[PDB]
Parts: sequence; C-alpha cells; structure tokens
Amino acid sequence: SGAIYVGNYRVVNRHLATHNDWANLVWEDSSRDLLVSSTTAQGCDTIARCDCQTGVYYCSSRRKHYPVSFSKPSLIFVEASEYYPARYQSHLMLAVGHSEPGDCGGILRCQHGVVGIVSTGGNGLVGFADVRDLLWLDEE
Ligand SMILES: Cc1ccc(OCC(=O)N2CCOCC2)c(C)c1
Ligand SMILES: [Zn+2]
Repeated sequence: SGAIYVGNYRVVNRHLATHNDWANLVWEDSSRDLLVSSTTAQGCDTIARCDCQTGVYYCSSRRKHYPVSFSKPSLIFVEASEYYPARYQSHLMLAVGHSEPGDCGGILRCQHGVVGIVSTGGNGLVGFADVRDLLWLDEE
C-alpha cells in the first residue's frame, strides 16, 4: 500500500484505489496503474521534475529503503497472477530490487523529490509508475 500526498491530491496505484478515491476522482489510467483523488487537508510530499535514474524506494516487504538505479519511463510487461495477472505497462521504470505484489505504493524518491510509486516487478525486479510527466500535480 501507499500514496503520494501532494497538495490536496492523493496519488495511488489504480488497482488499490478505494471507493472514496473513485467517489472523489481527479484522474486515472489503467495503462499507468495510476489514479489520483481529492483530499480536504494538504499533503507533505513534493514531486521531482527531472531525468534522474538514481533514487531510493521503500520496500514494505523488507521495512527497508533501498538505493537503486532505474530505467527511464517506458512500455514493459509480465506473467500470470490473479488481480491483474500478467499485463504490459506504460511509464514503468524498472530497477533490480526485491518487490512482491503488495510492495505497490512505496515511494521512489530522488534529489528532485518524489519520482514514482511501486507498480510492477518480478524475479528480483521492482517497477515504478512515473509521476514526473504529471506537471498538473503541482498547481490547481
Ligand atoms: C511490485 C510488484 C508488482 C507485481 C509483481 O508481481 C505480481 C504479479 O503481478 N504477478 C505477475 C507476474 O507473475 C507473478 C505474479 C511483483 C513481483 C512486484
Ligand atoms: Zn531527480
């Protein structure tokens, strides 16, 4: 689990969005596994705008922050499960790191701020959904 709280906005994995997220929907994309919803109180995170390929991500299934190198946002895919079983993936950055399905929502952070949240992974790969192209998150 996990969210980015940026202004009065909440960024979550689309597949973990709550009824309240859908009922207070700002924006969603199944091909990014991203969903953004409204908050009443302002949030304590800031968003990176950058092309950093180094950062640190939170891995709930090790209670550890790991420093990683990660790919630039691209089109990628997977192999059978049960909620989305395999799937492709627009704007998936990959790194070598331990990630299980429930590791989704952990933040990836570089020197410019929040980069993304854990979205996919497998066989010692962790995939992050980029939020760095989403400039509209900072204003309005
Ligand atoms: C962060 C993260 C997200 C998804 C993921 O795998 C779970 C899943 O989607 N499956 C598809 C591939 O086959 C295994 C089951 C993993 C390993 C990590
Ligand atoms: Zn950066």
